[PDB]
Amino acid sequence: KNPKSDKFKVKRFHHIEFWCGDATNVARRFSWGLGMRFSAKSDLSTGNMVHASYLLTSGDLRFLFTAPYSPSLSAGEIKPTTTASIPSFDHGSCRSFFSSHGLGVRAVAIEVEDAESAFSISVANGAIPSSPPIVLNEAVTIAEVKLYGDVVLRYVSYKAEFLPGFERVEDASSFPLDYGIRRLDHAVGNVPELGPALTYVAGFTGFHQFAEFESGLNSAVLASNDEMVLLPINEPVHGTKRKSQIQTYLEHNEGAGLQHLALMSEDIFRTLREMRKRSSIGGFDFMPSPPPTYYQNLKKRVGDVLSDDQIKECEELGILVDRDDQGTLLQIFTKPLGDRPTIFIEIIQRVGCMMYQSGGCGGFGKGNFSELFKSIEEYEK
Amino acid sequence: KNPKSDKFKVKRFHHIEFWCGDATNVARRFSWGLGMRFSAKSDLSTGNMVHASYLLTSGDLRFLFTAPYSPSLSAGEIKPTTTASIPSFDHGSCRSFFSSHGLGVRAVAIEVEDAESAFSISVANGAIPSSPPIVLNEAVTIAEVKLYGDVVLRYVSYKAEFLPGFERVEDASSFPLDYGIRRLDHAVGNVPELGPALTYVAGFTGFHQFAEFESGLNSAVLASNDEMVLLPINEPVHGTKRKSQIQTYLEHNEGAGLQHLALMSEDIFRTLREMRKRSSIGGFDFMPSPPPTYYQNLKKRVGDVLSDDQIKECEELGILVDRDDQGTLLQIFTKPLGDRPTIFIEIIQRVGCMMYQSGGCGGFGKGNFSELFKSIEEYEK
Ligand SMILES: O=C1CCCC(O)=C1C(=O)c1nc(Cl)c(Cl)c(NCc2ccc(Cl)cc2)c1Cl
Ligand SMILES: O=C1CCCC(O)=C1C(=O)c1nc(Cl)c(Cl)c(NCc2ccc(Cl)cc2)c1Cl
Ligand SMILES: [Co+2]
Ligand SMILES: [Co+2]
Repeated sequence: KNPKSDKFKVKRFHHIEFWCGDATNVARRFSWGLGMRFSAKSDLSTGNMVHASYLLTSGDLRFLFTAPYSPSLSAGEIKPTTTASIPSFDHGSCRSFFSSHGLGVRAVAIEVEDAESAFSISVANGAIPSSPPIVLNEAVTIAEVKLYGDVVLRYVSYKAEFLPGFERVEDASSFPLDYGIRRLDHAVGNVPELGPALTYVAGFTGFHQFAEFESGLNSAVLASNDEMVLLPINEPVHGTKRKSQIQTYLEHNEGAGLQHLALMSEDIFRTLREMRKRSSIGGFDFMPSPPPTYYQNLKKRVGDVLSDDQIKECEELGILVDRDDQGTLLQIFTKPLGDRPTIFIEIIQRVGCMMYQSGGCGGFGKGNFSELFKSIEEYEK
Repeated sequence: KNPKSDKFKVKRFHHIEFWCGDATNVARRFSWGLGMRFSAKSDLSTGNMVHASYLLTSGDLRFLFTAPYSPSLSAGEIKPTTTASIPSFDHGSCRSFFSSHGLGVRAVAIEVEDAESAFSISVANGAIPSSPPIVLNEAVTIAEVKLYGDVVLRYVSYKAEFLPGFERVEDASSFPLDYGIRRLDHAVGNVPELGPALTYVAGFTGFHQFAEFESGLNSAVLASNDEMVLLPINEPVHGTKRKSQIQTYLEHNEGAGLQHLALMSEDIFRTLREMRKRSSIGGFDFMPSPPPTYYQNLKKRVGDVLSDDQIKECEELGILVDRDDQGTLLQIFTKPLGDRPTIFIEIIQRVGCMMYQSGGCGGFGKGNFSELFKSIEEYEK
């Protein structure tokens, strides 16, 4: 059931912003590891004395990496005279965030019709304001409200190229890497208590619960009207034999925050071949593959969607497969992106639900919790 | 003149330690950019609840990348019960260093006969103590004194594998990259005042001035007995037309610190081909090449050391060449390693002074200051 209750007009995911200690090194690592091109910058070379910000793009996916300079470079500025291109940025907030949480997502940014209206309606409906609407060069409006922990939901609206004051990167510095990633599918938060987190976010957005369908967690998914903005949230389940990985996250992250970004690929086999080639030469590692038990049982579950060749190809690459009543989900998880066992990435591809493809086709992998387990009965095999 | 006045027995450079916000992303970037292998780790997976530390090696060169975890993970420990593998590490010092200076070198580590003696003799001769000698698993002794700014000179001595509590990285995670880099040749500091810095360091080490031979700086080089540990120091020259790049460093770094690491290659042409291939796909950028004027004048200066083919090969790769009275220096500089215009890397190869090659053969490039200038008379050509 989709009541289409959005309290303001939401379009799509726009960008994800990581707060870093050194934006250059994280951005270069991510560019090589994920096959994203350097597309825009805002830094000393563009007159920004406040923060260094580098944008990576792959298809529609935009990753922004930002770090503070010495405050001394901008100590004479005030907000009316700032050279920062992102006016919500604050040196102290960014250093506090990074020392508390380590490398991670500060902003989940969605494009909206009118960022000033979205902010006003959000706060009127319970959103905790984080940064008020500011109009950038009479062209772009940006506003921020708290989402969970120290993560903000960022509204961006365009009258009519990333943000004013960002410069397009020169082609010599912009190598056209591409491993097939095309857009952000969903962004997932970990919280101590799911109920209060859902009531808060659904309260100020009007996002509705996206329907799903005893290891670690309870979750629920909030969705915009066309279900293209998807925001799952997890809480830990305590008292289990194996300690909840949500609780481990909360401990190492110093509380709630963004757990994973799921990135849609136009060809998950090519994406995984390319990413795995680079795992040990600067890119990303992947979680341990499920046993061949798992793939020996995939024929009985998705043998009508994937050929015998394509399922064995899944086993080469360690890809997981799940199915709901509308479509099929191919998915795989990286190891944590940084020092702490906190944020990681999911690569996904969805098949089915063609009308364009409707959002969330195939779900989020809930059936794989039982199936992985089942599959680990190989120790008795 | 080499008075061989070392106040304690010094062997060679041992490692360089970077203090980072996220050690994983810097280490992976550096590994790919410089062709260094992941060789050892100390982190949560090895029981270290305090800091994440990753070691990269190429030949004899050792780069260590360290970042703090949340203090909460280790809040119950005391120094007698610490799980840190580097006992000098302190969360507050590391966060303070990184917020002040950005990504950069915290420790220049040299191997000595007896780290406890080196510490005691150093401090008896004016060294400011930073971390007292500590014996690690009755096998390794480590001690630290202040060098300049917040950089420490670290003494390491071995009774008889990097440090106790570090684990060798599994071969699957350890790809054998190698672009030809083999050892640290010299490590250079920038200070506001050269005189007091030299008197201090030469005062507690007994290092002697290594002989050299109006753009930016004055410098001098301190050297151990066999001149294999080489520590140049620069100060700005004020009142010039072009602002001193040493002063720019001091401003962006929030004071004195390490300016560059010079890494010896066994084949600088191969190293530069390999590094430049990767500049735009996650590796390192290089400073702008000198004009073809410069290479059109290299035949008259080093045409007896490099063939016409090898000099044109220098012009392809942007390599600089200098010569003193003992040998020839091939050198090239990266752009800054991180967000701030502070630390960068030099790649070098030295030819001559064979007896083994004596240290500092060919100097440090002082003649290239005049020659670059001269060469930029092409705007009138
Ligand atoms: O869990 C949910 C519920 C909310 C919706 C959502 O999108 C997801 C997933 O995407 C998902 N689904 C599956 Cl089936 C598994 Cl097994 C997952 N975690 C494995 C994993 C654990 C730790 C590390 Cl460090 C890396 C990987 C994840 Cl995170
Ligand atoms: O200067 C000294 C004197 C002390 C001994 C020493 O080892 C060096 C050099 O190695 C050196 N020699 C030369 Cl000839 C040049 Cl032009 C240099 N700087 C260019 C450069 C400037 C800014 C950035 Cl960001 C990158 C590069 C350097 Cl740093
Ligand atoms: Co997911
Ligand atoms: Co040098």
